[PDB]
Amino acid sequence: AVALPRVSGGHDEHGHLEEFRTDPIGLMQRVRDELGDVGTFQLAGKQVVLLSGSHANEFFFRAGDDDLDQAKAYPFMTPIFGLRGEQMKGHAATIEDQVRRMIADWGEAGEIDLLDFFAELTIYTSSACLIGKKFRDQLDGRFAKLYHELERGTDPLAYVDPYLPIESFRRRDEARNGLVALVADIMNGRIANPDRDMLDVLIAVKAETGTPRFSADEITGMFISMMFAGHHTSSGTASWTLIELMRHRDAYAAVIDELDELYGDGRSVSFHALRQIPQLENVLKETLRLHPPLIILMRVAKGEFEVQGHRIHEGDLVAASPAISNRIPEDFPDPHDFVPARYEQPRQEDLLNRWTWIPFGAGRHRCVGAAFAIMQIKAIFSVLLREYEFEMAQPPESYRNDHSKMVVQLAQPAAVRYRRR
Ligand code: HEM
Ligand SMILES: CC[C@@H](C(=O)Nc1ccncc1)c1ccccc1
Repeated sequence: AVALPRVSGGHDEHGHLEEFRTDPIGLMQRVRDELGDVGTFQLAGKQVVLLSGSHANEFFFRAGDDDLDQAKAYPFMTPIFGLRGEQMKGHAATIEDQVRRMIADWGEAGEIDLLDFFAELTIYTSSACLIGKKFRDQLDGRFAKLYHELERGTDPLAYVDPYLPIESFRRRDEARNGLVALVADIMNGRIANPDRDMLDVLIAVKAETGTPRFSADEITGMFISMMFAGHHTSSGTASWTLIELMRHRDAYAAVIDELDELYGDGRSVSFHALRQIPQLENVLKETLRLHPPLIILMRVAKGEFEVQGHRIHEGDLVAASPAISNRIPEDFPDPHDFVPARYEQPRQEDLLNRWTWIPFGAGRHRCVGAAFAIMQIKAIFSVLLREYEFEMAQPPESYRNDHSKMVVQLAQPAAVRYRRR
């Protein structure tokens, strides 16, 4: 019957899959450039209906699980798995502590790799806040390294089959087994050498036979799941926030002055990370607009819908793209330029473009972790920027993301040098 508009190219074995695995943003932009607000590309044996623009995005984000389901939209997660405002102050204090612990051995000056640093830091902030400080204290660099391998195991080939015999998938499975072993060791460690946390709660549950209900494997899967949403997103966002501050010294200087003035009231990071830090918040908003951690959002249609005359049927993959929508020229003047001022009271481009400023989604599925993520950035930089001065150790334009996996991560090198203030 009727065929939806299809983007050019995709003449490879799996259609546009190979291009999606190399330059997904370019592919999605070409879909919009050639077809408009509703266009398709072929992801192996699956047609993806890519929606963009306010009108189409509104349909996407206002749709409940009854119309567009996310349940089976991400097959790459199956092998991997196998927030209260009142607690926010406590989490801010926890994050401050974790950052100070991470930079405790920095000394007077040195060099760091952003991916390595923030990936490890966010493993500690996430585990400490979500599972418990007790659990985080039993973790070290090994956990972060293994967790990284899990994220690297999200090749788009998962849309063909999540268990293909490729190196990244093999490393993904090996990494998960390694995490189970680490968790099993922690459990055994508590038996021999007794504030209780989530792990203690799970260990205490008994089966209908008196035996422990949960195995190290089941517990590990729960913990992986609890930490996955916020890890790669917060890690990447922290890295890009620092990169953009260094790329734009005027913003860097403004944030520094602001931080010094604000903390002059003598209140802690747990107080200030939950309150306005204007310049930093606008730099963060702009960083998220330009470098949204999730470049594409997927759904599986559960019924028949029509968007601008185009028909969507049950079973069809439907997607929205923060990467593309966040840069629509009509909605964001000079979309490729770093302009924190676009979020100040006069313009408020994030609030005005309810359906296209979507680094945190919109509508019914709006990010429930956004408040936590924003607080975390404020807490992290409140510490880092007041303690140290940062400079780029490589050309500004050489910092870039690796888009070869569904989980976007910073490519290396991403070297930065620091010196005590
Ligand atoms: C900078 C960090 C983060 C970014 C950029 C981000 C982005 C997003 C986006 C784009 C959506 C919409 C997804 C969709 O419509 O398919 C979303 C939803 C959501 N996020 Fe995040 N997120 C971040 C951190 C977190 C954290 C820390 C948590 C965990 C506490 C989290 C939990 C969720 C949940 C549960 C939803 C769905 C809410 C619902 O369906 O009602 N996010 N996030
Ligand atoms: C579970 C991983 C999944 C996701 O929903 N992540 C997610 C992260 C933060 N907040 C909400 C969802 C995803 C989707 C596309 C690309 C990479 C990973």
